[PDB]
Amino acid sequence: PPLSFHQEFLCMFDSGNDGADVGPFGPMYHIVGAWRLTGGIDEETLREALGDVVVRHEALRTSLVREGGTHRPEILPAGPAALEVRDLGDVDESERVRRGEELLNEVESTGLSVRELPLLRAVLGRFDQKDAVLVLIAHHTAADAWAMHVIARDLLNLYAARRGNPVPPLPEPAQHAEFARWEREAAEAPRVAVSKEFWRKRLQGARIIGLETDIPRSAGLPKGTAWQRFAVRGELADAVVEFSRAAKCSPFMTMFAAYQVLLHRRTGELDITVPTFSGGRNNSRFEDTVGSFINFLPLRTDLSGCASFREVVLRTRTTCGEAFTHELPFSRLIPEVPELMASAASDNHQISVFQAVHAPASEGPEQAGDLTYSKIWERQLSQAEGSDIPDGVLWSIHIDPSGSMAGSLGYNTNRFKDETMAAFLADYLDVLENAVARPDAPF
Ligand SMILES: [Cl-]
Ligand code: NA
Ligand code: NA
Repeated sequence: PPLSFHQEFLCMFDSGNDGADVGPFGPMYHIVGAWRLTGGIDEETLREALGDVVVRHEALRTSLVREGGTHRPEILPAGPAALEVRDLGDVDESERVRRGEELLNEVESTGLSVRELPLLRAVLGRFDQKDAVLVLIAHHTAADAWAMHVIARDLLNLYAARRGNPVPPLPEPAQHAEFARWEREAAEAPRVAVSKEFWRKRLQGARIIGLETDIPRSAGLPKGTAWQRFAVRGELADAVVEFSRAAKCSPFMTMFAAYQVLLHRRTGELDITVPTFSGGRNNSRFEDTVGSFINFLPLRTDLSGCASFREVVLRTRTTCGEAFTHELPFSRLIPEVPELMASAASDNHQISVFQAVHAPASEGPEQAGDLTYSKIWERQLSQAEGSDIPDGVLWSIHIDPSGSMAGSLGYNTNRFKDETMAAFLADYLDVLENAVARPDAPF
């Protein structure tokens, strides 16, 4: 079982054995999610189901241990099924959403090693016999956002079946090891050489844009990542969706375009390269597969001579189109363009990423047997010390089918002050509002 291309990418951010258990192979590099559960719960059966879902998915039993400078995967037997339960209190609805968010944040501030099991934990916060919040946490080498959606679906299905309630069969999943194999076969395909030649040309002289940090790398402050949560207001959300529809661009392309406009205004640059993370799940064989598939994907757009926001969005659409056509695993692309990140490691800058969360489509509450479950996307509570960002700034946007959007802005507290990032976020929301309100005005 070799490291995936994604895991190779993470190695590029690994601080090494250095006295500090931090970064992507440390215990804070995890992903958390929360679901509101309506219906009665048998806790013992839910715990058994959690055991079931770890047996089901090898990625959730694949530890990563330091060996000879790198990390060796080893697929282990599932550990003991475990579930923590808390009595959050029989309180009124607004207090429930609030206590749910607090539980989510508290779990995110706890650690979860990759070096031994478990790689998935669960905390169930119950309000009363028929309302609860289920929080899952998984190491982010083992699961991405799409994987967390799969874990929750599988878990509640396996639970329902144990309870003897009607649910459809789960498909047999492909294991992540199978994907690790497949992606290396794909890397030898003839289109690869064609795509490499595309990227060498496209990214000639390109440098990912850096954000100036408040605190230099050399100050050596302890690693931490904070998160500021935001939501795109109904009015603004509706304007973004309508603009995008009419422009024949996705809402993500619009929000990415607005980010480019913001960086142009912040840095003066017109030649703008900003990475996103693609979903990395083009191959539908792996749609029921738990693992971390996402892929660092550089998007270079030339904003020079743009007459309007609309033209920025259209150029973005072009850039996105050719990026996905020629997409390559970043660990294989970067040696072809080896100076692309020269502002990642600089003493006074970090790179930022702007991503859409990739997760299967859902509109409304879902049901498994006698349980209804609804992903909690709207977060408002910021986090002083949460899921780790190895080295940079991350914008993470969830775009709801309903029209609504929930976002997070994460940054390393050893490099940025909260106020700087607060202003950055507020500047972005203002740019976005003005852009879709007057998209054909001079930019
Ligand atoms: Cl993710
Ligand atoms: Na662990
Ligand atoms: Na029943």
